[PDB]
Amino acid sequence: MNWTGLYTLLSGVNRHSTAIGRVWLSVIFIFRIMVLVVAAESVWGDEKSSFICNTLQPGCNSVCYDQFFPISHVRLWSLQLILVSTPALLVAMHVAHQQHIEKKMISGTLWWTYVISVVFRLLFEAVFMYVFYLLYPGYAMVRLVKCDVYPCPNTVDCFVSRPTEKTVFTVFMLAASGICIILNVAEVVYLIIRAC
Amino acid sequence: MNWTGLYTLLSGVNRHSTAIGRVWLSVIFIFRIMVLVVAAESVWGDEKSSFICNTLQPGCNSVCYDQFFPISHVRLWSLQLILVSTPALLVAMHVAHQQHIEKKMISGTLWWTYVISVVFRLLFEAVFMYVFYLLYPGYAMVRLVKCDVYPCPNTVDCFVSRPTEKTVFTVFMLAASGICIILNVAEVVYLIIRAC
Amino acid sequence: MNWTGLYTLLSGVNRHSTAIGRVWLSVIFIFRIMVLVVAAESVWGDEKSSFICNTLQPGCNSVCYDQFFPISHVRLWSLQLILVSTPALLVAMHVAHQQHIEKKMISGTLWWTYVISVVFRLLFEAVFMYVFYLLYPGYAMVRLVKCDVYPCPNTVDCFVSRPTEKTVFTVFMLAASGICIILNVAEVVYLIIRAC
Amino acid sequence: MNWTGLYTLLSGVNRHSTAIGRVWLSVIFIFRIMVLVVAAESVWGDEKSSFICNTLQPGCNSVCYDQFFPISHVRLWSLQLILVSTPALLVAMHVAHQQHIEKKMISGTLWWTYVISVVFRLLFEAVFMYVFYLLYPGYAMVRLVKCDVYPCPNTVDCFVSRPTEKTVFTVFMLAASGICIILNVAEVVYLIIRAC
Amino acid sequence: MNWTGLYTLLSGVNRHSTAIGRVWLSVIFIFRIMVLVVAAESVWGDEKSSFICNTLQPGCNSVCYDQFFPISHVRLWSLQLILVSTPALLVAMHVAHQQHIEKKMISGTLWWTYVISVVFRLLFEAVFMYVFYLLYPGYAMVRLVKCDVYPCPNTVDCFVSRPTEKTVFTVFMLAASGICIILNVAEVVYLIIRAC
Amino acid sequence: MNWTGLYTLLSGVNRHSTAIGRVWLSVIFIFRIMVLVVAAESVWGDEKSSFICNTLQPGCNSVCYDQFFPISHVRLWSLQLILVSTPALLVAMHVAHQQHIEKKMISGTLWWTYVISVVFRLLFEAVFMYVFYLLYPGYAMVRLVKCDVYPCPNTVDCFVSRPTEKTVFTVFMLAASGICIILNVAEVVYLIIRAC
Ligand SMILES: CCCCCCCC/C=C\CCCCCCCC(=O)O[C@@H](COC(=O)CCCCCCCCCCCCCCC)COP(=O)([O-])OCC[N+](C)(C)C
Ligand SMILES: CCCCCCCC/C=C\CCCCCCCC(=O)O[C@@H](COC(=O)CCCCCCCCCCCCCCC)COP(=O)([O-])OCC[N+](C)(C)C
Ligand SMILES: CCCCCCCC/C=C\CCCCCCCC(=O)O[C@@H](COC(=O)CCCCCCCCCCCCCCC)COP(=O)([O-])OCC[N+](C)(C)C
Ligand SMILES: CCCCCCCC/C=C\CCCCCCCC(=O)O[C@@H](COC(=O)CCCCCCCCCCCCCCC)COP(=O)([O-])OCC[N+](C)(C)C
Ligand SMILES: CCCCCCCC/C=C\CCCCCCCC(=O)O[C@@H](COC(=O)CCCCCCCCCCCCCCC)COP(=O)([O-])OCC[N+](C)(C)C
Ligand SMILES: CCCCCCCC/C=C\CCCCCCCC(=O)O[C@@H](COC(=O)CCCCCCCCCCCCCCC)COP(=O)([O-])OCC[N+](C)(C)C
Ligand SMILES: CC(C)CCC[C@@H](C)[C@H]1CC[C@H]2[C@@H]3CC=C4C[C@@H](O)CC[C@]4(C)[C@H]3CC[C@]12C
Ligand SMILES: CC(C)CCC[C@@H](C)[C@H]1CC[C@H]2[C@@H]3CC=C4C[C@@H](O)CC[C@]4(C)[C@H]3CC[C@]12C
Ligand SMILES: CC(C)CCC[C@@H](C)[C@H]1CC[C@H]2[C@@H]3CC=C4C[C@@H](O)CC[C@]4(C)[C@H]3CC[C@]12C
Ligand SMILES: CC(C)CCC[C@@H](C)[C@H]1CC[C@H]2[C@@H]3CC=C4C[C@@H](O)CC[C@]4(C)[C@H]3CC[C@]12C
Ligand SMILES: CC(C)CCC[C@@H](C)[C@H]1CC[C@H]2[C@@H]3CC=C4C[C@@H](O)CC[C@]4(C)[C@H]3CC[C@]12C
Ligand SMILES: CC(C)CCC[C@@H](C)[C@H]1CC[C@H]2[C@@H]3CC=C4C[C@@H](O)CC[C@]4(C)[C@H]3CC[C@]12C
Repeated sequence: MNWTGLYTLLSGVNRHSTAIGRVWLSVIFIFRIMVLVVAAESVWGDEKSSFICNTLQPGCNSVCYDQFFPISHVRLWSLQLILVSTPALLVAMHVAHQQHIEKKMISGTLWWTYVISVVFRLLFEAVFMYVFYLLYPGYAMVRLVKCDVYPCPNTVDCFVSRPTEKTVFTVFMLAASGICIILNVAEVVYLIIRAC
Repeated sequence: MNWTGLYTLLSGVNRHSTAIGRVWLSVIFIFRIMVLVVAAESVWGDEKSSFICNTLQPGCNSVCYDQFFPISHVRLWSLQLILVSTPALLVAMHVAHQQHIEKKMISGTLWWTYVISVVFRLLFEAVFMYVFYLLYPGYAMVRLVKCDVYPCPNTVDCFVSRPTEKTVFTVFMLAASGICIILNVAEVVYLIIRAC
Repeated sequence: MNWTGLYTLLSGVNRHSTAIGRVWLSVIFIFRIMVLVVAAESVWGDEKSSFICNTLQPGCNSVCYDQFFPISHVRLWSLQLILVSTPALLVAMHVAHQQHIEKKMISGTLWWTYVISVVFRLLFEAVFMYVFYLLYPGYAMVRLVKCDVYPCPNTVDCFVSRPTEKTVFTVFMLAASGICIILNVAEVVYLIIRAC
Repeated sequence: MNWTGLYTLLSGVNRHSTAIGRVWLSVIFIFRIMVLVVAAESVWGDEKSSFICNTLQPGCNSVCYDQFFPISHVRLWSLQLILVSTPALLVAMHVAHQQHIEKKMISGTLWWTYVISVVFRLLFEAVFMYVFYLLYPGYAMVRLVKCDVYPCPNTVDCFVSRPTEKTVFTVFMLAASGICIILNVAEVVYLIIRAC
Repeated sequence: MNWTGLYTLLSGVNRHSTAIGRVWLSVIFIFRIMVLVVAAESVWGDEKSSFICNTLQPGCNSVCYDQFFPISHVRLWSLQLILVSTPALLVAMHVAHQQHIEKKMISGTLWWTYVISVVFRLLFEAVFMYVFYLLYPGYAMVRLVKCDVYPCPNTVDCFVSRPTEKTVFTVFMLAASGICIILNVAEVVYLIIRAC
Repeated sequence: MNWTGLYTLLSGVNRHSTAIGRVWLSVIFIFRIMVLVVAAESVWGDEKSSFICNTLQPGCNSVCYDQFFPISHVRLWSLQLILVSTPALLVAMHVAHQQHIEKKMISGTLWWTYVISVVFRLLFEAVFMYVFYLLYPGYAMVRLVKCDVYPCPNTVDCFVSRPTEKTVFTVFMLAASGICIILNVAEVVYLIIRAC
């Protein structure tokens, strides 16, 4: 493994991306992948097993955990990464297909599809940011929550596992997503300006 | 690892597949594999260990879990992926075998076997969709289930683990399967139209 | 990794195998390996930890589990795969050795050893099918078993984990083994017919 | 894998780094990675599961663990490694991009960006050292802690897991970080002296 | 990965080994490695956690398990494999060193060192077989054991986990070791006969 | 992977090491790595979870385990391996750097740095042997220990997990370390004798 191969793999074979989406976006993507890898198994490993409520009612822990955590942060970020990386994979596959068909026997089409893929990537980033805002208002996570879902009688106190570490990693991931959004907007603006 | 090698591996050495089954089907397959990888161990890891029923009867948890989950969603999707990818593997092996035998010493046969493999892939997709509909009517998963299987006395309340996250991943996987079905039908129609 | 390398590795360097044992047997072997990988850790992971009996007698769970599951299905299938793949490994090593010794300085010997290896593979398949029939009569697995082994007093009710999913995977593996047996018999018959 | 490839990968393709940041910094980075790998899963694997307090109050263990360990040492060191390695990754990607753009169709710019990246690496090292000092004053870790956080009544005695082994690994990691800081300062001074 | 590379790696670069130690010994070594891999984590994974004794005395389970299992079968077989494979590694390293020193600037020495390594391998096999016989007389493993070690009062009944599956794997490993011993003796005899 | 590449990687590109540190030291290093890999997860996996004391005092198990095992044998051996392998890594990186700088545009310096690295390796081996002697006097490990650390009242009996298997692996690792020390001393003596 060399740098001239890793850089080519990350950037794809596309020849229209500038240094914003070729040197900086790949680094932020690697940063997000590494943070998700080092945080998924350890911090969020025992989010449900150590989630306890102050009650004797059977089945209250599971219903309260599902009520307060419809989908954990780790899985939300994994889905966000997959959806954000899908258009880049599509562009790389399209470039490879065009190269194959021209070998066995265009610039504007590649430029347009790259612009469309960057727009879709920005849209996915914004959609996942909005979903995270809807599900979990506020970056901070609290230690104690009040759960009144059936079958729990009245309201019970349930305790979250590692609120502070999860808050730190949430801040990191949200900052990375914001940087990605800014870089995508800058890339779109730069391409439009240079094309005109 | 380069893009011109990954694309060749995903598309095989077949020269009859169009851009529908060469650029889009491979991307959807990668998407399904990644979602299954990020959801199998985490979301469905403790589906049975944290499945509890409100009873003192020994052995009621296991019989109720088997009654309500004959085969978990993760294993159903893994089997679906294996069966769907089997015809592509067969086509790739047949192409390699034909290349080997012509090297040590046809187009219509390859075209027909590719069409048959795509038809079988579509059939497997439809069969697994129908099986999922039969076993689990409705995408949504409920928190509480009523289990009256022996040895549980009368009817007991059993609680499912992470209904909402499993519902989200079920929606994702079903949408991906539907997209695969549509793409396979489009590929078959395109091949038939172009052949005539 | 390319297709022309994977196909060569799976088929070996043998030049006597026809398309039955070169295109179809390898695919079925890959199918069995993938099914075993996706079923070994998940379905059979907690076969003993969640095996409970309705008694207060210490040590009854372990003796009952050993009585009813002398060797689990996953380990039986792993041993079957290893024993079935051993003759192919022997043939590949013999071909490599012959190539090496002819390089540093025959067809009938290779043909005979390939026929013998296919016969041994068929014999191993049949032996493991018969062993599975002896140990576990019937593909279906029951939820409740009656265990009267010492030290359990009288007869106790013990509950198996995931009978239905294990039944489904047993059906899959038995069908794959039967297909392998049929393909091996067809390969032997084809070789004998073509040699005469 | 050979030495001339591993050395090139670790040093990047940059031609301005001297032997301080090319022979010694890479070795210390490998040392830190290996220590973190051998200490993360074993020593810090059960930091929360075996963290017990001398009370009957539900939820006191989790709140006390979060109070005394806002973010564990392993995750702090992983984040420190990622942030420290980010500027080197940026420099390598920039060098690859410059090589690509000069191939498809400068020294001062590379020198300045390398100096800036080394300065940022030193700044990140210092910031993480200061954060570790703020969160955990003193290298030594105590066996018993006094926790008076809600809902724990009055003050409870909580017991930390493996204080001595964690102290040893903390000493190792802090010494490695100090060596990295000294090497970065020496590299900056050497570059400035040689440039003038 | 091809067959001509795997065969060369398994056989080393030694030019004195015949087909007994080049085609058959490597296959048996691969068989032993695969069986150990598929049996180490599953069958022997919970040998101590599910080892229970019929007593209320604290610490009796651990002392009884250590009394009856001084070193588990899996670790004994792993050590046996490592010690048996050490002389082959030494021979390969010596051949590589001789090739390097002759490149930068004998047959009898290589023949003698290969014979000595085969003798040492046979000696290690015999020693480990004798150790296994001393520690565990008889291939069969019993469900119930009588433990009278301090602090257990009088004699307690302790129950072993999966006696039958462990017996099956013990039979497999002992048969493989016996085959290895026979092949090593045959190789030594063949070399001595051909040398004279 | 071939032997001529593995041997080159293990020996580095250094041209001053004799057969003692090129054929035998690498084999012993591989032996130690393999033993540590096969013993770390299995034997020492549950050293603390199954460490129980005969008392009702909360938190006595953790304090007693930390008192009697300040740092486990596995982590001590891992740190010893890392520290022993550090000078070899430094020498390899220095050789690669010298090759790079001579390519883009000495024997005594390489000889001296190799001698210094071997001396440092011997010093690290001796230091870790002395540390192991200080922490754990005697190779044998006892089943029962007497713990009188706060908060345990008076003196309690605590039971160690797998004393005999840990004793066996301790003997193996200590013998390997002694062999490494002897080989390093022999290498230093041989180099000094041949240089004069
Ligand atoms: C389904 C699960 C997915 C999970 C998410 C994965 C996401 C991220 C994962 C992966 C992204 C890729 C990472 C490495 C990229 C570098 C490639 C490279 O430099 O290639 C170059 C060198 O490389 C080689 O010659 C060897 C290539 C080895 C790549 C890694 C192999 C698999 C790693 C498995 C890891 C297992 C652990 C992974 C997790 C279990 C190409 O060779 P070259 O000589 O340059 O070519 C000719 C030269 N010329 C072009 C000038 C003519
Ligand atoms: C049984 C369990 C199965 C599980 C499901 C697996 C399903 C998915 C898994 C795998 C699908 C394949 C993934 C990688 C595909 C890219 C290949 C590629 O680009 O090859 C190219 C580069 O590549 C190389 O030179 C190195 C090839 C490394 C591939 C990965 C090695 C194993 C990874 C193990 C991962 C471990 C973790 C996996 C999970 C434990 C080919 O080389 P080239 O130089 O281009 O060729 C000559 C050039 N010319 C042709 C122009 C003349
Ligand atoms: C002990 C445990 C065993 C478990 C059961 C294993 C059973 C199944 C496992 C393995 C079976 C083999 C799988 C891959 C086969 C494809 C090989 C191939 O295509 O080679 C080709 C390309 O390939 C390369 O250049 C790179 C080869 C990488 C192969 C994978 C590396 C290890 C994966 C580790 C995975 C880790 C996870 C595994 C589980 C932990 C050969 O190269 P080429 O350029 O074509 O050659 C020259 C070209 N010419 C010939 C035309 C002149
Ligand atoms: C997302 C998770 C990240 C975790 C943190 C990772 C951080 C650290 C990880 C990785 C850093 C890299 C480690 C190896 C670097 C050596 C490369 C090398 O020497 O290349 C050379 C040889 O190499 C080859 O030909 C094969 C390259 C294989 C590299 C490893 C493959 C993936 C390993 C997966 C590991 C799985 C386990 C990992 C953990 C799951 C290049 O080839 P060459 O012939 O020299 O080139 C032509 C020669 N010429 C230039 C003179 C013309
Ligand atoms: C410390 C833990 C140890 C555990 C015990 C291990 C014991 C057993 C383990 C390993 C034994 C070796 C297994 C593979 C051997 C095949 C090699 C081969 O065919 O090479 C050939 C092809 O190969 C390649 O080009 C790629 C080589 C990839 C080998 C696997 C990489 C690492 C797998 C990691 C696995 C991860 C999972 C492992 C467990 C975590 C050589 O190339 P070639 O083109 O033929 O050369 C030039 C051609 N010419 C010579 C004609 C001129
Ligand atoms: C951070 C965690 C660290 C843990 C401790 C690690 C310590 C030990 C680990 C690693 C030490 C190295 C082991 C293999 C060494 C053999 C290399 C070799 O023979 O190269 C040769 C062949 O090789 C190839 O062509 C492929 C190289 C694959 C090496 C393994 C890849 C990553 C394995 C990942 C394993 C995953 C599991 C690991 C654990 C998760 C070089 O190629 P060549 O064709 O000879 O070169 C040209 C020929 N010529 C020179 C004559 C011109
Ligand atoms: C500018 C940024 C966003 C570019 C990022 C490139 C991403 C999207 C690309 C680069 C290399 C790609 C990987 C290359 C190879 C494989 C192996 C295959 O079996 C599954 C997909 C997977 C794992 C790809 C996923 C997508 C991937 C990570
Ligand atoms: C158009 C779409 C459906 C094409 C998808 C291609 C799929 C079916 C192919 C492409 C590469 C293939 C893999 C290549 C190599 C191996 C290693 C082998 O030991 C097991 C099978 C396995 C893991 C193959 C499984 C099938 C596979 C994933
Ligand atoms: C026609 C069908 C049955 C052919 C199947 C081929 C099988 C038997 C062959 C093809 C490739 C082989 C593998 C190639 C390389 C290795 C790595 C080695 O360290 C252990 C054995 C192992 C894992 C081999 C096991 C046997 C294997 C899987
Ligand atoms: C002077 C010192 C600091 C140099 C250290 C070099 C570091 C920063 C470089 C060298 C090789 C790099 C790795 C090379 C390849 C990959 C695979 C990719 O999928 C994720 C990033 C990752 C894992 C890189 C991370 C950063 C890395 C480890
Ligand atoms: C005739 C029979 C006994 C020959 C068997 C060959 C054995 C002893 C050889 C062949 C290939 C070798 C392996 C090749 C590469 C490595 C990687 C290295 O980092 C650790 C050692 C290890 C894992 C070797 C161990 C010994 C090994 C498995
Ligand atoms: C004579 C004896 C002591 C020589 C032993 C050589 C040792 C020290 C060398 C040989 C090959 C080296 C490895 C080669 C590649 C890597 C990958 C890198 O990402 C981390 C370091 C690591 C894992 C190296 C560690 C040190 C290493 C194992």
